[PDB]
Amino acid sequence: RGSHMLIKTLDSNILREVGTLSRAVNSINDIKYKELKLQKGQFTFLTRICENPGINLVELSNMLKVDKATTTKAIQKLIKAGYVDKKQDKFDKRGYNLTPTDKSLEVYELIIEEENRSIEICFDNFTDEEKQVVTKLLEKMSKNVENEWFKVK
Amino acid sequence: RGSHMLIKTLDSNILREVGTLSRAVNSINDIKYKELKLQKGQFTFLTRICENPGINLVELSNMLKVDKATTTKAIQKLIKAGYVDKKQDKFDKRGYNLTPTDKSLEVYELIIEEENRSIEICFDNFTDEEKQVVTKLLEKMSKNVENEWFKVK
Repeated sequence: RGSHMLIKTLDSNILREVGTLSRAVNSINDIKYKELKLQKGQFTFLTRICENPGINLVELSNMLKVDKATTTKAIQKLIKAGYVDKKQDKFDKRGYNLTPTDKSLEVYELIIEEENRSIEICFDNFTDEEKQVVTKLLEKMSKNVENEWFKVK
Repeated sequence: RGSHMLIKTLDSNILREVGTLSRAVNSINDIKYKELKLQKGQFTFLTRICENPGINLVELSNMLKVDKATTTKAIQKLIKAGYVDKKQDKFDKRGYNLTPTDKSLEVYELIIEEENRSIEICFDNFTDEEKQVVTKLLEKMSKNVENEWFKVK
């Protein structure tokens, strides 16, 4: 702490704000999901598996915009914790299909409840028009960075 | 892959979009910063240290909206890689002040260049008015989730 000033060399604050928002939501999700052992992004992988049963690790990486190594490590942990089953694919011998276990089906509703609670917090004091606007413009930002990720990966 | 439908139980797509955008930018930053050994958020901690020399681990955690354990692990790695020096604080015996090393001062400009390049990608095809709007509304979202993080942490 001291006397501060704006950073003149950074063209925009937009990614700092996106990092702040993202670290904050994940730090808070780390509190809620510690007891369930779903902290550090685990709940993210789980929801996608529940929403798309049979998805494979490659598809799951592409959906989440991370590399396969990240996905592999997270899937191993979720299997060990009994949230996911993997089965070798019938047609590609080194693919796996991911499926949710009976356990994770109860948690799924819990997770979605939590997401809607975080969503409500994000939108505190938003008008409906602001909601729509920011929703749409984030989509546009998202698609730009998606495109780049497919080129660069 | 198959035939899909919208998830009716999720009040909004906004945090999915924020996760997509954030994972994508970090996955891309993991490519650019692999050679410098600044992947997995390391470059984030480093920039804050360069921008605020003398900052301590507690302040740095609060600025980045993560818990102190995360910060400690990242700082240890950055010291080991020679990007940061830590010194015990004169007045709180178990605080440390973080400072950038000579090495990291060259990288800092590189990192900021990269951030401006990512920013440009995010804003591809944006009008000036859209830029301002999304910038402002993300700030508002950010502040809501900040508040909650201070309550819950």
